[PDB]
This record gives sequence, C-alpha cells and structure tokens, in this order.
Amino acid sequence: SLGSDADSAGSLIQPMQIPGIIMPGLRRLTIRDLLAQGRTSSNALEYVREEVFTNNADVVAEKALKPESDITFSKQTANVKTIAHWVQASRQVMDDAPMLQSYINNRLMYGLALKEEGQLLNGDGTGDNLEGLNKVATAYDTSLNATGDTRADIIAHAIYQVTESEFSASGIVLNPRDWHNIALLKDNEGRYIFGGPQAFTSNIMWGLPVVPTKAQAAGTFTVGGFDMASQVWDRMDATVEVSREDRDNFVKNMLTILCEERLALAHYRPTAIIKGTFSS
Amino acid sequence: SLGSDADSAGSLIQPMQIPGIIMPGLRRLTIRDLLAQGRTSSNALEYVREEVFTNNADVVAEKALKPESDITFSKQTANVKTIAHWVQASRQVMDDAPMLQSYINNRLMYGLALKEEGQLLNGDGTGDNLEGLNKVATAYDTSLNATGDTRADIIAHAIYQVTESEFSASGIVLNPRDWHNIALLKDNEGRYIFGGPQAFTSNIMWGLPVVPTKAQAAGTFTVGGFDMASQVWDRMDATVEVSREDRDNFVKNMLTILCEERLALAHYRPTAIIKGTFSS
Amino acid sequence: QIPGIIMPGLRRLTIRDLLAQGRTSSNALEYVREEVFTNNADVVAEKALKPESDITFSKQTANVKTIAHWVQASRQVMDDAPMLQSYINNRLMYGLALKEEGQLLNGDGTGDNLEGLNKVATAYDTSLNATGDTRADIIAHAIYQVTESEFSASGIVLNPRDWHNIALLKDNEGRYIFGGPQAFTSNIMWGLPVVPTKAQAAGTFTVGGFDMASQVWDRMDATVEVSREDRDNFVKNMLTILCEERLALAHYRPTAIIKGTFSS
Amino acid sequence: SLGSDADSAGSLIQPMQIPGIIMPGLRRLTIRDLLAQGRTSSNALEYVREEVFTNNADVVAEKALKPESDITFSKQTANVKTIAHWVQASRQVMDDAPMLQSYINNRLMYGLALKEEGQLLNGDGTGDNLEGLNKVATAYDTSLNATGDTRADIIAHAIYQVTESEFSASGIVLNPRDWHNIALLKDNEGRYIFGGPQAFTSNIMWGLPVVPTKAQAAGTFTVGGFDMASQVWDRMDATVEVSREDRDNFVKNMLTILCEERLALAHYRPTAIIKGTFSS
Amino acid sequence: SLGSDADSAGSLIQPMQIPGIIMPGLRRLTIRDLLAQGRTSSNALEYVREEVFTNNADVVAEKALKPESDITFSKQTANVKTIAHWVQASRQVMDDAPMLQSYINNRLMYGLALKEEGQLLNGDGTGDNLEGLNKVATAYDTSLNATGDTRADIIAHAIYQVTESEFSASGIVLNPRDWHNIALLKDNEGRYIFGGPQAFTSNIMWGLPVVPTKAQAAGTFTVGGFDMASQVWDRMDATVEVSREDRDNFVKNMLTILCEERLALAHYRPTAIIKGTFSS
Amino acid sequence: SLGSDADSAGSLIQPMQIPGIIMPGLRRLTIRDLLAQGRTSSNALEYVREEVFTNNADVVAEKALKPESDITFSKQTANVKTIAHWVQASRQVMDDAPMLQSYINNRLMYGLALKEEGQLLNGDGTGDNLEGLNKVATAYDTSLNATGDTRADIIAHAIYQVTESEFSASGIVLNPRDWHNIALLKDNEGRYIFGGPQAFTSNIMWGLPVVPTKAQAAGTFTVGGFDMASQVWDRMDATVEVSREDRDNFVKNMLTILCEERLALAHYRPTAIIKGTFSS
Amino acid sequence: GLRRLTIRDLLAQGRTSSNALEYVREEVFTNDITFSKQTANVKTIAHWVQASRQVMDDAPMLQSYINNRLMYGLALKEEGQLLNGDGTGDNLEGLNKVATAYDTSLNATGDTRADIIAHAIYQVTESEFSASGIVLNPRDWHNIALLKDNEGRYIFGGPQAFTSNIMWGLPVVPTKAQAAGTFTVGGFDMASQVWDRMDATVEVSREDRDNFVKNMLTILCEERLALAHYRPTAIIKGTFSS
Repeated sequence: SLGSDADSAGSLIQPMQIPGIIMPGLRRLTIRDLLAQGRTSSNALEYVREEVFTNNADVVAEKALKPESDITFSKQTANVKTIAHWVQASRQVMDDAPMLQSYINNRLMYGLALKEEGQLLNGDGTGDNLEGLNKVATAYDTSLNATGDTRADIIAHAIYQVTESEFSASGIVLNPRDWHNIALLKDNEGRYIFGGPQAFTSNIMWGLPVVPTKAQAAGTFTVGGFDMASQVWDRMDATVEVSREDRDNFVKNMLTILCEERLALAHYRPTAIIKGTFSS
Repeated sequence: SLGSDADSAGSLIQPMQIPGIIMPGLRRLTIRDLLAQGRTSSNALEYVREEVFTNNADVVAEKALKPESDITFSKQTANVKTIAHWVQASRQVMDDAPMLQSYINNRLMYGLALKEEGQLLNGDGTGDNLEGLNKVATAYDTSLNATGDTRADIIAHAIYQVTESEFSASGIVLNPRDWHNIALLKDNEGRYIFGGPQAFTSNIMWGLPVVPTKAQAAGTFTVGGFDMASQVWDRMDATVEVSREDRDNFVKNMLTILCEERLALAHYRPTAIIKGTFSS
Repeated sequence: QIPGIIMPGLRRLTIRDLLAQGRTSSNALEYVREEVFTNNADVVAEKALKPESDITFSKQTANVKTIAHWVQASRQVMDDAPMLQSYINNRLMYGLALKEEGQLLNGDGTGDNLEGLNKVATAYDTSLNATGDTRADIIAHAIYQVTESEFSASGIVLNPRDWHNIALLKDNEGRYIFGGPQAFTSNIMWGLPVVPTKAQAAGTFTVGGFDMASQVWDRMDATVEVSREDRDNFVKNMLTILCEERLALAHYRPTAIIKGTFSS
Repeated sequence: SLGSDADSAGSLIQPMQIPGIIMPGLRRLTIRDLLAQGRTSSNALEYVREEVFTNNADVVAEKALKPESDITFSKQTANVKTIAHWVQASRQVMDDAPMLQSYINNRLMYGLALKEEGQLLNGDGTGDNLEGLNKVATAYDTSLNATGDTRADIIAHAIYQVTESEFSASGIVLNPRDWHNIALLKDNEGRYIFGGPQAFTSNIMWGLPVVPTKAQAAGTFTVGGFDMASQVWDRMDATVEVSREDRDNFVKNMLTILCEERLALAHYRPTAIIKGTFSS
Repeated sequence: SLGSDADSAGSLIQPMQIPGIIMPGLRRLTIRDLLAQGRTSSNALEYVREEVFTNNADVVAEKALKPESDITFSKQTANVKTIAHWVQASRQVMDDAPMLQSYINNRLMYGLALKEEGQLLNGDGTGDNLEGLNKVATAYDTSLNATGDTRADIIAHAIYQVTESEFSASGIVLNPRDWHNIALLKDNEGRYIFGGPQAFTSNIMWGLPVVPTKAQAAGTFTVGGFDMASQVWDRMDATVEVSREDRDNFVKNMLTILCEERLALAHYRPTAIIKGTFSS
Repeated sequence: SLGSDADSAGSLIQPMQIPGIIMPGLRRLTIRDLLAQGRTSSNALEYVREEVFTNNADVVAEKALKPESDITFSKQTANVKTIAHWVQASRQVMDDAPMLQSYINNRLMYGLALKEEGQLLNGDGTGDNLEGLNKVATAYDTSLNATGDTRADIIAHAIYQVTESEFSASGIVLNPRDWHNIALLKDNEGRYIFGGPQAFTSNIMWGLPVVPTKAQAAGTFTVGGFDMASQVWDRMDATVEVSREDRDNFVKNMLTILCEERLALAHYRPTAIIKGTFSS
Repeated sequence: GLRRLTIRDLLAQGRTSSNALEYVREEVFTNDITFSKQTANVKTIAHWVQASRQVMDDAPMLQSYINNRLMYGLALKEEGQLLNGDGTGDNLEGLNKVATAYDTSLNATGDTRADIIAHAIYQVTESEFSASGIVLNPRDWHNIALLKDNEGRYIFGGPQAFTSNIMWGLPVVPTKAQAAGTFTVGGFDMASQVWDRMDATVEVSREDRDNFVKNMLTILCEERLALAHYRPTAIIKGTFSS
C-alpha cells in the first residue's frame, strides 16, 4: 500500500499555500470622529472659560444702593502626550517574507489608533494618560430616575441633563451588548419598541445617533454634544519609520520598526458631557 | 538629559493660545416674546380691567322697561420698575484685554434679561417687584380633576379654564423636567404616547406651543392667552454705559460698567391666566 | 391708537350659523304645517267601499321679540378716551349676543321670552341608554332619535365643561378617542359640528337637524347708539350707550330636535 | 298708550306670510327600487319553476342496471292587486288656494307609495294583500348562531344563508333603530368598530349596501338577492284623477280627488331571501 | 255586479305567460378545474414513481470501502370508471313542450358534473367509485397542533406539510360553513382577523386562493399542489343521447334520454395532498 | 356477458404508459452556496492567522523607556477529504432500460451533494469526517438568555455574539420545523409577530436572510458571516464512471456505477460562527 | 363785560392739544429744599340753558344777549372748579385742596382781620416765590374794606383817595365760590397755570331731551381746560378766625 500518510509517499504532495495573512477583527474606529479636529505646532494648549458668574441683579428701590455683581475666570490647560510602540524583528524573517514589512505597518497603525480611542474615552488623566471623556464628564443625576423606567428612559434622561446646561447633545455612546438589549425592548403586549422582527432598527434613538463601541465599558454610557464640547489637537500624525542601526540591531542583524503619534485632548465644556452606570 | 519641564529647557515652548472665550449655557429667552410689546415714556401706567360684568340682557316685552346691566372694573396701576446691575473692573485689565468689554456687555445684557424673565413670570408684586404672571393668574380649578387623570389631562383641563374668560390660550409654560416626564408617558399597554423610541417629539401639546423654561419652578405650570391678556411696556431699552469718573474710580484706575433697563407689566384680562401645582 | 379693530379668528361656531338665517320687516311671522295626516290607505276588497283619508293643518305663528341693554358713563371719559369708546361698544355686542343664545336655546316661550329650542325639542329616549355607555355614546343615540323624523342631524350643543371631559375620553388601553395629545381635537362628533356654550346648562345636551328644522329671522341687526341728551345725561355731562336687536325664532320641525340629561 | 294688540293699533300690522307649506318627514322610498321593475297588461301572472329534482346519478357497475332520476315542476301564480285612496274637498278651498291642487297630488302619491312599500315588505298575503317578502322569505337558521355573537355577526350569517341557494346577496334591510345600535359596537377595549367619534360611518356592511327604513319592523331583518329573487309588475302607474261630478259633488259644490295604482309582486326564488329575529 | 271572479266574467282574462323556466341554484364547479385535463383512449393507465431511495452517501476514508446505496420503484395503477343516469319521459310531453328537450340536456349535464366533482373529491376508491383526493391524501400531522391554535392556524400548518414533499401548494378546499366561521375569527381583543365589518374579506388565505365547495364535507379540509399532483383523464366527454326504440318505449309512447361520461383519476404524488378533521 | 374483466376479454386493452420516472422531493441546496468557493489541485491547504497580539501601547513619560509589544502567528491546516458511493446494478436492467443510467447519474449526484451539504454543516471532524461549521463554531453564550425570551430573541442574541469578532453576520440557519413555529409567534393580544394570516412573511429575520434546511438538526441553529468566515475548496468535481470488469461483475453479469467528489473545508474565522440549542 | 378781576386771569394762560398732561412739582422746604413730578386731566365744564324758539326767533338782539349772559355764568362755575375744585371725578385739581395751610404762629394778639392777610403774603416768600393775588368772599372782603379803629378813623382809608380792588399792592378777586370765612393767597402769575384745550364756544340744538316736541331750544357754552400746580408751596389757604 502506497498512501499519502507521513510514514509513506505523502512527502511528494505539498499543501497549497493560500496567499494572504488573516488579521483579527478590525473594530470600526469612532470617538475621534465625534470630536472636533484641529492641528498645533506647540507642546501644550491654553484656553479661557468663565469660572463663576455671581449675578446679583435684582429690583432696586428708588434712591438706593444697587447690587454689585462679580465674575471669575480661569486658565485651563491641555498638555500634549505621546503615544507609541516599537517592534524588534529578525532581518531574516523580513527578507525571506517581503509582504511582512508592509503588514506590520498596517498593524501597528491600527494597534496604535486603537489605544488612541481607548484613551479619549477612558483616560486616567494620571500624569501621562490623557484626561478622557469619562474622567471629565459630569456624573448622571440619579434624582432623575423615576419609578419603573426602562434602560431607554435613562438615556432619554441623560440627554436632557445635557440641556440643563443649555447645550444640544451630539450622540450616544454605549457598549454594543447594552445597545443590543435596549433595541430588543418590548411593551406589556409583546410588540418591539424599535422594530418588529421584519428588520433590525437603525442606530438612532431620541433623534440622536447611537454609537456602539467595544471601547466603551459594559454598563457604562456617555451622552453629550461632542461636536461642540471637546476637541482633539494633532501635533504629529501617526508615522512609521524603520531603522536597523538602533543599538544591538546592526550587530544582531535586527530591524526595529517604530510607530509614534502626538496628541492633546481639550475639554472646553465638561458640563456638556455625561457619564453614568446602568442598574443591574 | 534635556527635557521640557521647568528644570530643563521647557521655558522655550510657549503654549498655543485658543482665540476666544468660553461662555456658559446660553439659556434661550422666552416669556416676554409671548407677551405683547409696547413702548412708553411715563413713570407709570394707570389702567383699568373689567372686574365684574353683571349681564342682565333678556327678552323685553313691548312697551316695557329694558334691563339695566352694568360693568364694574377696578382701577389698577402698572408702575414702571427698574432692573439693573453694575460691575467694577480694573482699568489695567480692560486695556490689556481689548475685546473684554465687548464680552462683558453681551454678558450683562444676558444676566439682566434673565432676571427680567424671572420677574415677568414670578413677580412678587410687593414693593419694587412686578406683578408676575403667576401672581395675577387665577388659581386652577381642582374640581376638574377626575378619577385616573394623567399630568397631560391636567394641562388639557387648564386650557379649558382659560376659555372661562373666553380667550384662546397662547401657550403652555412648564419646568423643563416636568415637560420631560410628560413627553415620556406611556399607555396602560406600553406604547409611547408621544413619539416612541424612534424619535423625540416636538414641543407642542394640544396644538399649543409648549414653553419649557428653567424660569418656571418645578411642579408649577401656567396656561393662558399671553399674546392677548398681558402687555409689556418698555420705558427704556436695555442699554450699557461706562464711566471711569464714578465715585473714586479716576483715583484708583477703575471702570464702572452699568447695564440697566426700565420695564412695566400690565394685565388687561387676568381671568385668562391659569396657575397650578402638580399633585404627586 | 392702533388703526382698526383686532378681529378674532375665534369662531365659536355661532349657534345662529347652525340655523337658517333670513331677514324680515314685519311684526311677526306665519307658516303652515301639516298637523295630522290620517292615512287610511289600505288593501281594498273588490267592489267594496274604499278607505277615507283626512288631513289637518294649523296656522303656527312666531313673534318678533326685542333684546337690549344700556349703560351710562361720564362723557369726560368717552370723548376724552376714544379707543375706550369703541371698547365698551364691542363688549355690549358680545354681552348681548351671549344672551341671544341664552334665549334661542333656553327660551321660556312665555311672555316675551322666545320659544327656545329646549322648550320645543322632543324629549330624549331614556330607553336608548344601554348598560355601560360612554357620554359620547349617548350623544350618538340622540343623533338617531333625530332620524325618527327622517332628517339628518346637523349639530350638537353642549356645555364647555361637559364637552371638555368628552374629548378626553379613553379606551381600556389608555389612548385618547378623539385625538392623541400631539394635536388638539377639532369640535366635531360623528361628522357633526359641536358648539360649546356656557348658555347650555351642565348635564343638558341638544341635538338635531338645525340646518333645516328651525329658522332665525332678523328684523333688526345688533346696533349700538348713543344719546348726548337723554333725560339727566345732559346735566350730568354723561352719555347713554344702547345695544339693541330684534329677533324671531321659528320652529318648523319640533320632532327634529332632542333634549336630554346626562344621567351619570 | 298706543300699543299693538287687539284693543289697540295692532290690526294695522299684517304678519308676514311664509311661502308654501311645510311637508312632514318625507320617508325615503327604497324597497321598490331593490326589485326588478317589470311591465304588464294582464290580470295575473304564471311562471314555472323546477320543484323536486330527484337526482340519483351514481357510479354504476359494468353491465348493471342504471339509476333512474326524476324531475318535478309547478305552476306558481302572482295576482294583481289594486291600491288607492280618495279625498273630497270643498270647491271653494280649491279655487281660493291654487297651490293646494298640486300639493294634494304630491301628498296622495307619497301616502300611497308609503303603503305600497308597507306591502312589498310585510305583505300579509291573505285576502287582497300582496305576498310580501317577509312572509315569503325562508327563516334564518338558528343553528348558525355561535356562542358570543354580536348582532353584526348574525347579519353576516344571513348573507351566507343566501349563498346556500347558489345566489349572491344584494342588500341588507333593517329598522334604523336596530341598525343604530349596531354601528355603535365596541371591542373589548372600547373602540368603535365603525365610527370612533370622528365621523358617522356609511351605510355599508360586509361589502353590501345597508337599507334602514321605518318600513321594516323593530327586531325584524331581511337579507337576500332582491334584484333577482323577485320582481314588481306594474299594470297601472300611480295616477291622480279629479272628478267634480262624482255622485252629489256637483250639488254640494265639492270635488273628489282619486289616486290609484295597480301592482303585482312575484317571488321567483324564495330561497334567496332570509328573515329572522334579534333575541335580546 | 259584473265582477272578474271565477263564477262571473273573470273567465275572460287570460293570465300573462312568463317566458322561460326558473332553474334552481347553479353551483360553481371547481375541483375539476384544479387538476390537469388530459385525455386517453384506453380502459386504464400506469405511472412509475421512485419508492424508497436508500441514500447512504457519506464521508469515505482514504483507501477504504465506500457506501452502497439502493433504490426502489413501483408501478401505480389507475382504472377508468363510468358515470351516468337516464330519464324516461313521455314522447307526447316532449312534442307539446319543445324547449323541454334542450332544457333536460343542460340539466342532466349539471346533474352529472355534480356527482362527478363529488367523486373527484370523496371517491370511495372501492369497487366502482374513483380513488378520490380525500382517500389518497396523506393524513394531517396531529403533532403540528400547538397550545392555543385558531382553526386558521391549522390550515397554515397544513400548507407547510405540503412543503414536506418539496412541492408548492395550489389551493385550499373547505366547506362554505367552515370557511365562514373562519373569516369571522376574532382576537383576544375583540377585533376581526380578516377584515373589519366594513368589508367582507376576499377568498384568499396565507397567499393561497381558497375554494369553498359544498362538495367538501363539513369539518373536512384538503390542501395541496393540485395543479400538478394529480390529473384527470377523459376517455369520453360527457354526451347526451336519446332513444325512441329503447325497450318498450315504442309501445308505451315514451322517450329515454341518456347522459354519460368516462373518467380516470390518477394520483402521482399523494405526499402533496393533505386531508384532516377540524377537531372542535 | 362479454366484459372487460380479467377472466374475460379485458386482455386486449393495454394501460396507457406515462413517460418519465417520478422523482421525489428535490431538497434545495444552500449551505454549499453560502460559503465562498475556490478550487485547488493539492492534497491539503495552509493558511496563517494572527494568533496573539500582545498590545502594550500605553502612555509614556518623558525621558522614559517605552513599552514592548509582541505579535504571535500560527499555521492552520485543512485536509482534503473524499466523498463517494457506488451502485451495483444488473446488465439485464441496464440494456432493457436505456434511459436508466442517464437517470441514475442525475440521481447519484443529488444523493452525494446531499451528504456534501450534510457534512459542511454537521461535520464531525473526527476521522475522515470534515470539520463542519457546527463543530468549529464558537458555542452560544447561555448568559445572554434573559427571563421572558422567545425563540426569536435567542437568534437575535446570537447575531450579537457574532459582532464580538467585529464581523457582521450574513445568514441564519434553522430547521424548517423550528423556523415555522417562529414565524407563527404571537403577543399577549394575539396578533402575529411576522404577519397577519392575510399573507405569509418572507424568509428574513432582523434584516438577515433566513435559510431553512432539513440538513439542520431539529432544535439547533447556526448564525454567522459565512460569506467571509469559511471557504470551500474543490479538488475534484462530482464525476460518474461505470465498470463492467469491477471484481466479479464480468462473471455475475453485473455493472457497477461510481460517483465521487473531493472536498476541503477551511475555517479562517471560527469566532464568526455560532451554534446553539433551544431549551424548551 | 363785568369790571372785575378773574381767578382765570391770575394764572398763566397757555394752549394745549392733548388728553392730559405731565408737569413737575417743586416740593417742600422747611426749617433745606426739594422737587417732584405730577399729572393734569383736561376736564370739561359748562351749564345748559333752555328757553323757547318762539322767543329766540323773534329777537336777534336777544340771541347774542344770552350768549353773553352765559359766558359770565360759566366763569362763575369755572371759578369754582379752579378754587374749591374737588379734583375727584370730573372736578379739577383744586387750589384749596393743594394749598398749604396757614401758619397760626404768625398772629399777634391785638391786630386786625386784614393783618392776618398780610402774614399770609409773607409765607409766599417761604417758597422762593413772589406773591400774585388774593381771593376772598365778597361779603368778607366787604367787611374788610369797611374797617375803623377804637376812635373812629378809617383803617383801610377814606373814599376820598379810593380806587379799585387792591390790597398791599395786590389784585383782589371777590368770588362767591370762596366760602364764607375763607381766604387764599399765592404767586399765581408764575406758580400754577391753566392750559386751554378748547375755548368757550356755543352751539344749539332743536332736537334734544324733549325740545323738538316742546318747540324749545337748548343753548350751551362748553369749555374744556386743564389746571396744573407747579408749586403747591407757593399757595396758602386759611380759615378766617372770627
């Protein structure tokens, strides 16, 4: 018997190579698009806002001393932080596999821009980390919660809390799973609130566009008027340059690929942003 | 070692200035826009309003004596009150910051019109205060309430009470939060009474425009024929004047900015204005 | 003073509009109506005597009554305050026209009072009321009783208070019957116009074929006149305002009108 | 005192005369138009219809005797009856009131046609009365009544019973009283199946036009293909003749007015007509 | 008195003759038109269908025994039957009434077509009776019945069972009464399933045309792809012959009329036809 | 009696032959068409996917050493399997029935392609059986099931679990039996979710096309982005060959018919497919 | 043409064309000084007189005669609205109502009735204004002109060198409108003035309350004006104590 088994004549048939590398899931990047985009050539930014307006205007009696009003200001600052990462690779692998070069590039760029979004949303603000939308955002007012509200009502409430500062909301950001359970709400009869089984509902509720992103922690939601509340400032766009003289590199026949970027997130009106937690 | 911190050469980098200033929530002005506007030039305005119409009109026999019916109106007097406030600023600041004054002006005019709207609505009527719509307003008829009424039913009821004087209601005044908890009403089966999760409903109720102003207290509501029943009289339009010779300003390099305005509120048909409290 | 008067676009659906409007120029009016038609038309046996039918008539009359009222104010206030001059005038018109309906709908018929609708109107059928009916459900019943005269109903008269709570009826589900809060309900019921009048007592309702069952005859339109020299007036330097009007309500078909009580 | 009553100058003013007369509620004639209007010139009519069709068609075994079928017929008869009435009035009245002549005519016609319709529907059949639809019609099948049926359901059932004769229905006949209580039907929620206090529903039910007439008894109802199940034969149209020489009318200065008519109702297919009672 | 009674001058007026004979209800034939109309010339027919397809195709290991699959067939038969009936009439009557001849013919055809349709649907399939649709039809699946199913749900289920043969359904056969009680179905709320009382619903259900025939027994329903699941073969078209010399007809002065037909019903796919009982 | 009986002269009549063999229900192939198609000419296949991407891109402090990220890769293989079956027929039947082979050919292909589809779905993976979608597919998340969910909700949940791979779904595989009970769902009122009895709902759910196939086990469902999750590689198309000398076929006077095919199923993204079970 | 000074002449006379007015008041001053602002309605005054057309048509000379007899009859009533004007309904803002009371602390034990008047003239200066005239009751003014001492000599002065109506060099208006035992003094010339909206005109009407049927004719002298008070301090009213 002459089979294709390993311990036989199966050594003459070479498996067909399928051209192309299989990348994982590429998350549809958002947030950075929700915010305004500007450019700078400095290392930091300074803007001014009205801090405290002491309005004492009132009715005045004839021949009497009038009320003295006062106004306070502040110098708000936004430092430029640097985000990046490098990869050390063997010169062999890079030469034996040509396509690899341009592959790593298109990967680090994504990997970078991913943490970029990850910062803008949940920035620790701890020294180097950017002050993300959530660390800034004004907490949701629990007092708005009425008896017997659905998770949908809560968002509706949040949207209003933005108006409580005379500002129109831009969009709604929630974890994909939450948005799911929400779109699948039913009434005391059984009908679907957003859309019968016929077709899935559009990513829109209460007149505002919904943005489901895995970048948003589960059970957490952020509503606000991003289009006119915060702005991203680019000092240096995401660039990728390679060098094989970096330290040991030349003597070890190595190759170092770098992918850096410089940002700065500014939060003009923090009152126009709201963060909260759903009730489990 | 050559960083950007204080210790090192960070002094060379000057943060980028953000052209412009950040004004807080600019509330949308209303109320006075609902009322009739007129110009005057007197210290006050003696007027009269129909108090009691004793209608005795009836079928008269031939060669008989006709019925005598009289109209008894009280002589009320709308005094011209003055609203204003001033700001004592440093002259150094005013010269160093060019467009600063231009800002303060458009800022005081706002603070003025804001406390103005606050009067026209909740005018105490005592002393220097005006006789606000809610003071003049005829109390709500509690007997109109029936078993199992919604907050929406109540407003509908009020609209009718406005007809008791025979005058089409101009609009509905409510606290933004109350209006909210109303738009989000559901039927005993679940379905949304106004717009459903698909889209937010417009600010209209029972064909009448709804006015949600933070000026209106929580739990309080007002319905009536504003565009007909009451009129505002502008003695002196809102204006701003500056003087550095005021008091000891010239001697201290100070600048006194004054923002004043003279008003006068009249109430021709008080029977056409309803006020009430949401029992919860 | 602002030129011209502020004409309201608030047609409260004048109760008069619901009726035929004709003009006269005499003391009163005389129409003829068929009283009793003794219909004996039946099947006839051959070579036998036939049924004798008979018809009865009547000369029904409708007198012209006068309605008015007057006021007396100081002239130093009238000729001195022109825009107020026309104000009192326009108010007396409203005051008069308001009592006008008061008669047309609830006329005593005795003495000088006109023979109002409710007086003539055929009583409502207490039997039409079924177990568990809404208030608007009853009005529907009335519309039918009007058909007992072979006449299409024309309008519905109700007290604003009652009518109000009518438009706010709800089903066991929760939704409104006449219109979702999004827009105000127009004064219509079962295709018939509705007239909210304070003149109509609460708990009372009137339905019928007004379009052609009763007619209003105007002898004299509502006019306003003044007298500089009436009795005292000249001395007291005053003025007497007068708002008069001459009407006449005729009732052609009494069976075409219904009056009832909202037993609830 | 110069009044306007009897004891004064009231005889001078003549009341205004209203043109013509006020005819009572002219009922709308319908039944006559629901049937086939044929013309005759005889004393009676003879039509032949198949009675019993003993159909014994079956499957026959080979070389076996076949089934014998039989047919039966009958000669049905429709007599011509006469309807009329007269009214003798004073010669004076006629000459003094010209408008009267033409009036009396129009009244005697409506009066006759009224009793005409009253025959076609509920014709006794005995004596000289016609055999009205109701006395001919096949009784409603009580078996068709299911637990929890509305009056509207029953009518729907009747419409089917007509089909049990292989004939399509034409219309529905009901007493306005009963028809009324039908249009006002509500579901378990409270909504009107026809109206919904916005507009009165049209006279159409189950695709078939509804005919409400006082001619129909209270509680009684008729359904069928009238325009094909029966036919009206006119020997003499409704004519009005006047005689001044009738008996002693010449000597009493009188004048007699006659209004006669000759009819004949034929019932071709009685199976295509149904009558019943609303037990409740 | 010269009246028109029998015992008087009434013997002079001849009743008007109504041209034509009144035929009873004419049932609309359907069953026959639902199938394929092919014609033969023999006393029987033979079609072949795949009986059991034992498909054992599976995944086979390298250098291993592959699976064996077997197929089975069968010869299905279809005998032709004869339907007919005769009428023995008087030779005299036939001459005195000419139109009778043509009438009897048209009445014998219908009389035959009835028991024809009656066979095609409920053919006993015994000795001489054809193998009717209901005898062949695969019994309904009693498992498809779920908790709280309307009578309408059942037919919906039946339609699916037809698909279990990978064949589309053609129509639905129901007894007029059952179809009736179905169109009048209501929901737990009280509303009408098919159509509001404003208009009678069309004869369609689940997209498939409905066929109400009195031939279909009460409480019995049939669904399938009749358009190509079975077909009728005409050996001899229905014809009418007459004999004067038949038996003692020449002596008794009679006339015998015959109306016969030769049909053959074939059932190709029984899996595409379903019969069931409305349990209630 | 000279009839058509068997024992009589009924031997001269030959039953009419109906051409064409009656094939059973042809199951519409689907699973095959869902997956992307391509072909090879090798014994096996090899694709590479990104295994573990260690993303450490964090905020870096000034003058401090940055983070090190790593990327791991893996070589995934896909073996080629063979599917076939043979039929041992008789030479007698073959020569006496010409169109038989032509039939068996167009019959074994379907029989084989039936198992092909049966493999692609429920591929065991063990031994020579292919690693079908159901085996590879990431198990359904029991956690997503909430209290008060219908079978329709579960599928909706699954569609989301697919999104956890950043890939959108493209189809829903269900057993026709189950898909039926789903389309016939009702609410508390009683109304149908997908469509009133007036018409049958199209094969769509939540905007995604539904694929009902008997190849899918009862109570099992599969959802994912098949058009970009897996690919079918054909080594050899379905071919049919016959042998007269196979084994003792020459002596036994037999004929063997073979039908084979070579497949290869690759599963690039297993996370984009889901298998579940209904607990009820 | 009655040769007598009128209260109307005492005040400044101007014209106007409005419903009412806006004027500024000069406030107090008592043991510094101040200012304010007030209003002035234009009210009408007149008195009807009806006779007969049989007399009026038979005498053209009598026509103009009555016109003059009423012009005078009006002034006497006009004088009442100016002086004791109630200032309520259709009455003008009167002087006696707005006038500052007399200072009793200015009376010396042993003086005359006229001395009191002189004291009042002084209070006029205590408002930074010059006096204008005196308004008295005819009967009162009469007793004043006829005064003598304990011996017999004339207090005021003999008829010898007598003239018209003056006192301390000021115009005197003896009006019946002034109460019996009351007086008024002020700087009318520059203090409070009257604005004439419509002069005294006369019209007639045959058709009236009755007239047309009684053949009577009604005559009327209508005149509407406005009275403003700039300095209420410049005027003093006092009770003649006796």
